[PDB]
Parts: sequence; structure tokens; C-alpha cells
Amino acid sequence: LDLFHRAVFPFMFLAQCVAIMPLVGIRESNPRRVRFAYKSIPMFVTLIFMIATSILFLSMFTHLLKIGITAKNFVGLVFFGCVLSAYVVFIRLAKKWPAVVRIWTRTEIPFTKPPYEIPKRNLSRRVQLAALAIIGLSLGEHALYQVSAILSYTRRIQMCANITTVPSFNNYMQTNYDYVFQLLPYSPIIAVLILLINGACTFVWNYMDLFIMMISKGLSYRFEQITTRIRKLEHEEVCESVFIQIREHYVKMCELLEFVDSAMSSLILLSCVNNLYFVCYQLLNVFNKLRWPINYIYFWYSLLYLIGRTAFVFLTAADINEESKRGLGVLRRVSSRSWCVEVERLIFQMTTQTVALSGKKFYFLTRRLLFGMAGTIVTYELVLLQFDEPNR
Amino acid sequence: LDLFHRAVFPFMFLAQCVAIMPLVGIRESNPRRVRFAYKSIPMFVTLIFMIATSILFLSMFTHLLKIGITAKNFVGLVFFGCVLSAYVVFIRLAKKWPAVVRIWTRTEIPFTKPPYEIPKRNLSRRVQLAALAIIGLSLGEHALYQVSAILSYTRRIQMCANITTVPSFNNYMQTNYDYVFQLLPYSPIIAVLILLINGACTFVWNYMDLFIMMISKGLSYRFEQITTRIRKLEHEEVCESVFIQIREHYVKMCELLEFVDSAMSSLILLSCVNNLYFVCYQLLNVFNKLRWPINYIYFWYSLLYLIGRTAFVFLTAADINEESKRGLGVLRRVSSRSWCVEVERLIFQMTTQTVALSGKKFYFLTRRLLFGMAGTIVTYELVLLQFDEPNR
Amino acid sequence: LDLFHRAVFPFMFLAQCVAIMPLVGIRESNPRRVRFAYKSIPMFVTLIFMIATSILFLSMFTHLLKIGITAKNFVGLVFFGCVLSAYVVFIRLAKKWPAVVRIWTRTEIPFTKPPYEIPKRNLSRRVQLAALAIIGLSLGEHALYQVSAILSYTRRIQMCANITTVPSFNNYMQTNYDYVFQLLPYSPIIAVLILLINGACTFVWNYMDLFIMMISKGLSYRFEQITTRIRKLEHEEVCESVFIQIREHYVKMCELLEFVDSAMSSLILLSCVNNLYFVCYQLLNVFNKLRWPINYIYFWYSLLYLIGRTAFVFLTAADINEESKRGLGVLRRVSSRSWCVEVERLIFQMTTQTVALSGKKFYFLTRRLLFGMAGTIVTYELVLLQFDEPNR
Amino acid sequence: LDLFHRAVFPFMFLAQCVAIMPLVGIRESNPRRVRFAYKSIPMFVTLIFMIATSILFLSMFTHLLKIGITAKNFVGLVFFGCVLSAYVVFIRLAKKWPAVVRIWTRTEIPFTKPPYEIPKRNLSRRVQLAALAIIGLSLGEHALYQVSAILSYTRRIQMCANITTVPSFNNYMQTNYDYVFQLLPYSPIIAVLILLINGACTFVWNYMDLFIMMISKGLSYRFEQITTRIRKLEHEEVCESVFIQIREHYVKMCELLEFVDSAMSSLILLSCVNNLYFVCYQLLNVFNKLRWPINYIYFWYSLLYLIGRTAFVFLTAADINEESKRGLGVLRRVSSRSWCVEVERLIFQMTTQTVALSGKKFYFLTRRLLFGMAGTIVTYELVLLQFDEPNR
Repeated sequence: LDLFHRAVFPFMFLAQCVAIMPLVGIRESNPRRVRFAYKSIPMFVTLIFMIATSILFLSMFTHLLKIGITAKNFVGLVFFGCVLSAYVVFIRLAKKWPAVVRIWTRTEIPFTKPPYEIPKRNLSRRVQLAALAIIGLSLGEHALYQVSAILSYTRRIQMCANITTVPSFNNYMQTNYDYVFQLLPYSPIIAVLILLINGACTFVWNYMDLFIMMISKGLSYRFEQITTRIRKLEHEEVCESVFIQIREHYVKMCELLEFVDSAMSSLILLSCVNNLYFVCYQLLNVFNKLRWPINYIYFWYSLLYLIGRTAFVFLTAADINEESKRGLGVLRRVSSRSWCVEVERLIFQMTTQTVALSGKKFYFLTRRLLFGMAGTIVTYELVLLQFDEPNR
Repeated sequence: LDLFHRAVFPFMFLAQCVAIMPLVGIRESNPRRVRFAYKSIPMFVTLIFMIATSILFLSMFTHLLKIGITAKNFVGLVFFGCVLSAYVVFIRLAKKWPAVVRIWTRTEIPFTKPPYEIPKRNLSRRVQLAALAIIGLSLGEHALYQVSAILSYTRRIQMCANITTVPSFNNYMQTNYDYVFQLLPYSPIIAVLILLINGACTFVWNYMDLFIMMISKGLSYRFEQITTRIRKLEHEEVCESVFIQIREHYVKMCELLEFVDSAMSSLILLSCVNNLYFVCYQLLNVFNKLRWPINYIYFWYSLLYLIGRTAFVFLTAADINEESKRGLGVLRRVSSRSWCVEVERLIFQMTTQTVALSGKKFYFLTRRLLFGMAGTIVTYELVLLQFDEPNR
Repeated sequence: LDLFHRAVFPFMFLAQCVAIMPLVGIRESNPRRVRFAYKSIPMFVTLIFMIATSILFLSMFTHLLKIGITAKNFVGLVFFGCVLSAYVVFIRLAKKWPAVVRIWTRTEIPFTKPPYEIPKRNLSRRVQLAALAIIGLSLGEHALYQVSAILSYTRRIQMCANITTVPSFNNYMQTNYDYVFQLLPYSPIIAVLILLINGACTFVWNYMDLFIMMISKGLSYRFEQITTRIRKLEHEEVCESVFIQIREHYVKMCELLEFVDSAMSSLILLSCVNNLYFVCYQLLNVFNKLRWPINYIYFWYSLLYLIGRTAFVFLTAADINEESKRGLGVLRRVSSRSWCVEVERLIFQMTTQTVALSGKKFYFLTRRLLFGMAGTIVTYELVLLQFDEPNR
Repeated sequence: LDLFHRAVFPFMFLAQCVAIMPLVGIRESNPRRVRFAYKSIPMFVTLIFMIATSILFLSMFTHLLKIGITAKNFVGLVFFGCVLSAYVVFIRLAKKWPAVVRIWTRTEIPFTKPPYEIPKRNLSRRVQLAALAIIGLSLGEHALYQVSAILSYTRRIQMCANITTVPSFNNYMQTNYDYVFQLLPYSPIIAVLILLINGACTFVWNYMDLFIMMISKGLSYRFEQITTRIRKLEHEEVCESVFIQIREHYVKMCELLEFVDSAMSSLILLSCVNNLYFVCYQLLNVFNKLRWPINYIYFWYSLLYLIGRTAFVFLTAADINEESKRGLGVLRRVSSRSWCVEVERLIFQMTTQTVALSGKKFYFLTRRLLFGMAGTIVTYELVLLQFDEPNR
């Protein structure tokens, strides 16, 4: 059936494979069989992944202490700490996830029955499209990163170095992927597993935004179903019972949104802060020159993908607010004689109450917030180009 | 009759002559005969104009690559890309324009009948005044640009160059209007058509704002008619039927505004971003010195015209919001016994719902927004004068 | 009687003596005898004062052109242009002032009758206190300016100049009050009248804010009377007629506020822009050193007086909003059985409608606006100290 | 019983011992026996403490005049002036405190009776936890400050000075605690009392925020009791009398909040300004280097404690707003047939009226305000790092 759990679990399982949101029974179609247990195989795999990412973080910290902590090299520590924070926040989210899934299944039951109808693109297809787009873009970004790494390595070896170095996979690992073998003894297995850990770190960084997108789409699906139900009575006379049902379903959707926001406030805050910091860093670094054209294509692809992913997360989150507001226009056109207390309550609720995901209530994810964030980014970049100027 | 189509089509036809909003039957007084067809003479003329503007853009890009992309010379690429984006956005707007015109004619029918009355300046005269002012100011700006070009050319030739150059139209085209003849062979016909293309580019840049102004005036006309209808019952006892009619007409006007905003969101966003960028650029360039007094007059006229055009676009767009709010003051004075549910609904709708054009819902074009934009411009200029300081 | 005209005309007459708001019959106690006529003795005196101030402005412009227009010496042109703009705006305000006074007298009639009561400080005493404080502070500022001028002159003559200059009033006028005698022939009468013109310019600069303060106090007086009337029924059962009367009086006060705001939008905008510019200029200049202690005391007194006058104008204007909001708290405590449609309308009106003076609707003069302006001033000063740093 | 006075007086007495909020009978359990009398032993002790702090302030001012007032050394004058302002504001607060305590006891009486119930952590335990955490953190900060002082003294004496100085308590007082013995003759009693005065100054600086936290917790306690009472009727049919009682209690709580805000506006403004200034100063100073690791730990502990204390004050104040808003979600789920005028009034009151502490109405202490303050701090730091850059 068209349920959020059945539409989200195919990618929740892949995140479990990348050790995110440790749970048992996440592959089962029954939403009541998923539970969080500290003694589980997914718990052990995510514990191993956390240990590996922490080893990466300590190696980066040691390297930066040896070299010197600046505003440029600190981005590695920020990225690794953000991955660790994502791991911890996802552990807590998986702890809270049984109740979240249960309430999501309970409140979404009436939305699978008439007069609500499935749109041209059901929740499964929407989540699949969003997740496939995000996964493909992240895989392409990592592919261009690796390709640029190998190519910069080869052009750094074949000329501009007077040779004196046999091109090998070992030297690749010890040079491009240094600062980790200084603490650990070298081994091809060790190097390949470090590669897998870095890939999983990038995948977790992308999956934070992917999970936010999927949750926002799941909420906007039901909100759009409610909006379509309201629209389907545009030129027809509506009884008080229909308005009572619409108001009750809207109230239940608001309750579910509040519960999901309380559960995901930490994840939303972490994702927003991380995305803002990395967008500012990349916009600061946009003006420098790169040694090879492949580096230019990779860097511009990465910057465009990061900006687009942040904007798409914000727009998908604001889709909830826009969908809740869209019913107001149709409700404002209700005929005079078919106007009752229920319609007044519903209109007051949509007009006055803000209905959107929030970063621990500090801000509400809306299109207004996206425009304000864009302006703040512009101002921060204008200020930081003063710092950037003496370098060039 | 006093219709928006009959008041806007004289300038829509001129934009068609400058290859903007490609449509057929735009000169006919019947709003139902205008349609968008990809195989049409206006489509061919706008395709030629797009090809010419793209040739201009590629020539500018090649010249800037040869010289070097900085923050100063990039304004040419921004202008040409904005012209291209205006062409594309106007193509999509003309695609959506049949439905927009149809709904505009349908909802505005009751506003040509009593108790609504034509003001001292009908929609035709208002649109004519706005369009004539904009066209005359743009023609004057281009006239002073050309006059400053010829004069700077002559004073650059007659002294400060030791002659060694015969004053000719060919050298004018190859020197002031360079960077295009490097890719294309020289020809007087080629030079004159490039001149016409540049003039059309400037006219399109101005006509984006002109079209926004005309649409805003068309909406504010009906909103002011509604406001006057509300005012005409200040000290008279009003039945529920009159309030029902006023609320229904206000709701229909809000529907039309929402439809027009959905159609014109791309145009509004492009115009706002372009105007903000060019205003910031000109305010950054205001402090430098110019070689001749005619250059000073031309530059100050251009800066004043750009600032005034942006402010006038924003004020004309905010006129919709102000006109919708103006009826609240009269409605708040409704007598106690003649207060019903319809008046309460109408007051709640005007007070709570924001009624204005939006840039894809990211911001609402209001006087508050104009003041905020002025403050943002002041802050951006204060930051960018740090960059400007080392030059002088 | 306690009327705004009878409480404001003693200072309106003094402004007439300083050639501000040209009117006839402004000294008469009848509000219907004041009218604006272009052929009048006050019109002639204000025309002479405008000619003199324009002569001052042209002399300053010529001096700055001879020396060089910078960001430091431009403050004189800004001050003189602000005085000229104040003259023109006050001419238009006096043109509109007959209707403003008539409507003010008409709507304020019920406020001089029960159940409204005169507070411990009537409107006459409040306006007198505000005007006397402003006039005394401005006279003290001018007195310290003149004292610092004479003292800096004497210490510049008696030492640090090797004498070679006989101390005289003529040399004072030609040195401290230069840039005006370069265009006009010297004469003791000419010098003394230029002194009087400068004093009148300073008095007009202060009287703009003084007039805004007086208007704000006049409106807040009636709003506080309404608030006290609402408060006087805290623990008593209120009939619908009393609430009808309160709502009607509040609506009439809102109408009067809207009319006064429409009349005084230009004055409010000019005063706010001028005060912001001068506050920013003085906060930029606060860090430099002064040659003598008397100069330090004068400059700090001037800066403190300017900041306090701007803050007091903003607070007096926001007193209208605070007074309108203060009745909401008492109305929210109305007993359940004595709650009717009138109370609901009144509460909705005060809660939703903003009730304050506006700068042509671009912003509303509230305490929130004062805090935002303080933050904007802090940001602007932080940015401009970058410009100020290389000087020291 | 669970009363605010009985839960706050144990720490009010300690503040009295540190000479804050001078009152008599503050240790008595009866809220009506506390009164402010200018002729009292606590008045004499706080007068002595004010004289001592003023002596400290004058000594700091003399030292800075001898050395030179910069943006770095001025922090001592800011701290001492903030302590003096805290003393004066707390004197006025103790003057107003009889009425505040009386109204707090009067309005909180119904909250100690059914259907209101004591939560798992009563007001006494909440206030005790908050005050103990603040006192322990401040004592730890002072302990690390003193430890860093002694250690920096010893390492400055034992090496890097070529000895030539016998390590003694007298030299400690004359070197680390200089600028005060230049005006006063040296004495071990004088030095130890100056130490006690500095400790009391730090304790007053922390107790301003502590008192704000305690007041915010006291208000949020009753607001959370009201929210729980509203929640306890989620799936039960509610009569009009229960809603009348809930609305009346909410109105009384709003009245108490308004009274407390009027009494504590000066304290809130002073605390917010002081915290903002010191947070900006510390974030500006975060990038410099420190001579010893103990200095690093002390400075980072102080910065983290200051940031956390400011954030916790703001969050505790915003807890009132969040608690008032939390009842809206439950009230929005009231069944259709059990919806009456009282519920509509209550929902309108919570939705439209902002319910939070304010800094003299210039701003409202909410989570939105905390996020805005964080953004403002980020912007100010970005601007001020321009000033900080030439030092390093």
C-alpha cells in the first residue's frame, strides 16, 4: 500500500548498510516490527563505523596540530566532526524512530481511503525519484573526486616532478590519502578499508540531507492530499461534516509534523549548520585557480551540487508550509451560506499557525527562510572576501 | 471598453516588434484570438533576435576570456545573459499568456459595470502614461549614451591622440563597438544591425520592468475600484448582499493576482535580481571620475534612471498591497448593526492574507520590502566600498 | 480648553517667527481661522529666510567645489540641504494644515467630555514640557557651540599663532564663518544677519524633531485617555453601548492618525533620514581628538543631545503604538458574560492593525523599529570604522 | 508549600549577603513581611559594597587614563560600570519587590490547588538546580581564574624573569591586582578586602543572570502547570466552566508576567547588553594565543561558560513563550461540539499576543530572538575580525 514506511525502507536499509540509523527489522513491511536494541548486528556495524570515523578524526586532528590549525585546513575537521555528529544524531533518531514510525502509520491511515486519492506520482515514486537523484548526484560527485585525484596524481607524476617516483597504488594511498598512515601501519587492506570509510563518510554527509528530503516529501504528500481534497469542493456546496473531517485530518497532520519535528530537530539543526558552513567555504574558495581542467569541472560540480542540495532540502521542507497554505486560497472561496464555525477555525489555524519543520524552534524552514539564508550567505561572503583578498 | 488587454496591446505589439513575448493576433481587440504557436512569423523574428543576442554574448565571453574576467568587465556578460534570460522567460510567459489573458478578461468583466465606476484616469491612460514615461526615459538614456559615445570618440580623436587616425564611422564601430568584429567579418550592414541588436537589448532590459509596471497597474486598477466601491458606503447602511458581492469580487481579484503571480514569478525574480545587481554596480561606480562633463551627465542620468525605475517597479507592485489594505480602514468604520459574517470574513482576509506580487513566494513586493531592499543595498555598498578603496 | 491647537499654537507662533509653517491667524484660539495664503507677511518672511538659506547653501557648495567634496566636509551641504528640505516640507505641511487642524479639532471634541478625564498632566503641560526641554537643549547646544567658537578663536590667537593678528569681531566672522563672505561683500550688518540665519537654520533642524514630538504627544494624549477609559471598567460589568462608544472613538482616533500620517509622511521621512545620517556621522567622528577641553565638552554634549533627540522622537512616536496596545491587556480581562461582538472587533483591530506614525508606509515608528534602527546604526558604524581607521 | 518566594528566598538571602536587592525580612517564609526600608542593616552593607565597587571603578578609570583608553583595556571599566549598574538596578528592583512578591503570591494561589498538580520536579527543586548549577559554574570559573593567576605568577617568577624577586603574597597583590594600591595605602587587610570585593563583583555579575533565570523558571512553572491542565482534557468532553477557569488563570498569569516584566525591564536590558558586549569581546579575543596551558583551559572555560549562561538565560526566558504556545496545540484539537466562545478567546489570546519577558518592550525574549541574536553576534564578529587582523 501507499505508506511512508513502505516507500522509505528501501533506502533506510541502504543507510543501515552504510551504518546509519541502527535498527532491527527495518526491511519488514510491518511498521510495528522495527525496534531499537543496543545489542544487535546493526548496532555492532555502526559501532565499528563510528570507531573508524573517530580514528579518521583523530588522524586529521593530529595532522592539523602538526601542520597548524588555520581557516582553510580546518574544513577536514569540520567534515569529520559533522560525520560523527550525524552518526550520534542518527543513533538517537533510531532510538526515537519506533514511536515516530508508529504514529506516522497511525495518522496516515485515513489518507489511503476515499475521498483522498493517490496523485499521478505516489509517495513511493516521489521518494524513489528524490533518493535516486541524490544518490546518483553524490556518486557522480565522488566519481569525479576520485577521477580528479587519479588524474592530478598522474599529471603530478608524469611531468612537473622529474619522475623519481614509480607510479603505484601504494604511493597514491600514502600521498593523496596521507595523515592516516602516520598513526596506523600501512596495509593494502587497511588502505582499501580507509577508502571505504571515506566513501561511507561522504555518503552519510549526503544521506543526512537525503533523509530530511524524504521526511519532508512524506509530510508534503499528505498535506497535498488534504489540499486536493479541499480543492475538489470548489464549486460544490459543502456540509459541516466534511469540514469537520478536513479540520480533524489537518489537525492530525499538524500533530504528526510536530512529533516528527521534535524527533528530527537535532538532525535539521546539524544539517542546516553544516550546509551553511560548507556553502560559505565553497563560495569563499570559488575565486581561486585550479591546476587542471578536470579539477575545475570537479570543483564546480561539487559547488553546484552542494548549493543545489541545500536549496532542495530547504525547498522540500518549505513544501510543507506551501502545501498547508495552498488550502487557504480554496477555503477563502467557500460560499457564504456554507460557511460555519469549522471553516473559520480551519482558516484561522492555517493562516495564523506556521506549519513547517523547525531547527529546534529557532527558525522555521520556509521559502522566506530560504531567501533570508541566501541574503545572509551573500553578506557573509561579501565580508569574508576581505579575508580572501590578501591571498590573491 | 476599459479592459487591460485593450490598454496593454499597443505596447505588447511594440515589444513584439522588438521580439518580446512571441504571439499571434496580439493586435486584435478580441482577447480570445491571441495564441502561442511555435511556427509563426513572430516566433521566427524572436528566434533571429535570440541568435543575434547569443552571438553578442559569445563575442563578449571570448573578449573577456582574452582580457580576463574581473568584477568590473563582467557586467557586460551579466547584461547579455540577463537579456537572454529575459528572452527565454518572455517566451515561457507568452506560452502561458493565452490563459492569463483569458482569466484576466473573465474576472475583470464585473469591474466595467455599476456600482464600479471609471476613475479620472482610466486604465488605458494610466498604462499609456507609465509606458510613455518608461519608453521616453529609456530612449533618452540611449540617446545620451550614444551622444557621449560620439563625443568621447571625437575628443579622443581631435586631441589627446596626436591624430594619426581619420575620423570615420568604420573606426567608431571597430573601436567603441569592438569585441564583436573579432569573430565576424566587418560590414556596414553588419555594424548597423549590431547597433540595432544592442538597442533592442537595452529596450528589452527596460521592457522587463515596463511589463511588470503595466501588470501591477492593471491589478491596482481593479483593486482601487474595489476600494472606491467600499468607500462609497462610508456613512450609509449596507445590506449583507453588497458585502457578499464585495467579498466575492475581492476573492476573484485575489485569484487573478495568484494566477498572474504564478505566471510572472520567473520574470519578477529575474527583474529584481538584475535590478539589484545593476543598482549595486552603479552605486559602486558612482565615486570614480569621468573624463568629460557629457560623460558625467550621462552616467548620473543612467544611475538616477536605474534607481528610479527599480523604485517605481517596486512601488507599482506594492500599490496592489496598499490598495488591498486601503479598504480595511473604511471597513473598520462599518456601523455596529450593519456588521455581519461577510464583513468579518473580508476584514480577516485583507488583514491576515498578504496581497501582492511575489518572486516565486520567496519575497512579497511591498513597501516594507522596498525599505528592506534599500537597507540591504546600503549595507552591500558599505561592504563593497572596502573593495573599491584600493583603486582610488 | 484642553485642545491640541491651544496647546501647540504658542510654539507654532515661535516657529512662524523663525519662518516655519507659514500661516495666518495661527495665534488665534479658534482653530477655524487659520488658513494658508500665498500672499501674506509670513509667506514673505519665510521666502526671505529661504532665499538666505539658499545663499548659504550656494556659498557652501562653492567653497566645497573649491576645496574638494569629501565624506567629511559634505556634512555642511547635507545640513543646509536638509534645512531647505525642511522649509519646503513645512510649506507643504502648512498648506495641508488647515484640514489637519480642522479634523483634529473635530475628532478630539468627545475626548473633552465624560467619561474621559484630564490626567495629572494635561496636553498643554505635556507639550510645554517637551517643547521647553527641546528649546532649552538646542539653545544650550548653540551656546556651547558659540562659546567653543570664541574660545578656540582666542586660544588660536593668544598662543600657537605668534600673534600677528589683532583680535576682532571682523576677523572672527571672516575666519570661523568664512565661505560666505567670498561671494558677498563684507558688512557688520551682513555678518550679524548671517549669524541669525545660521541660528535659525539650527532652530529649524531642531524644530523638525520638536514638531514630530508635539504631534506624537498630541495623539498619545487621546490614546492614553482611551486606555484609561478602558481601564476604569476593570472589575465592573460593561454594557454593549459602552464598548460601541469605545470602539467608535478608537476608530476615529485611528482615522485622525491616518490623516496626520498622510500629511506628515514627508516630514517624518526627512527627519528620520537626517537624524540617521547625522547620528552615523557623529558616531564616526566620536573617536578623533579635540584641541581643547571646551571642544570636548561641546562635541560630547552635541552627540549626546542628537542621540537623545532621535531616540526621544522615536519613543514619542512609538508611544502611540504602545498606548494603543495597552488597552488590549485590559480588554483581554473582560468577563465572559459581558463579551460581545464589539469587544471582539476592538480586540482584533488593536491586535492586528498596527497603529503608529509611518515614514510614507515604508516603516512604522515603533519600539521594535527603534531597536532595529539601533542595530542598523551599530552595523553601519562597525563597517565605517574600516574607513575611519587609516586616518588614525 | 510550593511557592516562588519559599523557593527563591534561600538564594535571595545569599545575594543579600553579597549585598544584592537590599530588603528586610527576606528570610521569613511569609511573603508579606518583606519590605524595603532605606534605614536598614542590609542597606548599610550594600552602601558599603557600592562605595567599595565605586573605589574600584575610580581606580580602574585612573589607571586607564594613565595608560590610555583603548578597545581592549576598556573591558575593565565596562565590567565595573556594569556591576555598579547592577547594584543600582537591584536597589530599584528591591524597592519594587514588595508589590512584585505580593502579586506573585496572590496570583499563584490557585496553582497550588486541584486540578493543577505538582510535576516530577517542583519549583523548589527547579530553582535549586538552576541556582546550584550557576553558583557552581561561577565558583569554578573564579577558581580557575585564581589558579591561573597564581600559576602565571609562579611561572613568571620561577623562570623568564631572572628571579630578582622574592615570591610573596604582597608582590602578588601589588602586581596582578595593581591599579588599586596606587590610590590607597597598602595593607594585608586592604588587599584581602579588595579580593573579597572583586569576588563579590563577579558574583553579582553572575547573579544578575541567575536572578533572571530564577524569575523565568518561576513563571514557566505556572505556565507549564496550565499547559498540563489543558493537556489532561485531550480526549475528554470539556464544559464551558473549565475553559472559563483556564482562560482566567491564563489571563492572571499574563498579568503577573506583565507586572514582573515592568519591574525587571531595567535588569533584563542591562543583562542582555552586558552579555552581548562580553560575548562579542570574548569571541574577538578567542583567536589570540595564551602563554600557558592553564591559561588556555581557564579562558576556554570562561568563554564557554559565558556563552552557555547567555544562551541559558535566553532559553529560560523563552521557555515562558514556548510554554504559553504549547497549550495552543492541545486547544486546537478540542472537539467540535465542545467549542465555545471561551476557547476561541483563549486561542486568539495565545496565538496573537506574544507572552514573554521583554527588554523594556524593545524586544521580546523568545527562541526567535535568540537565533537573531546569534546571527547578529556572528555578523558583528565577522566585522570586528577586520579590526583584529592587523594585531596578528
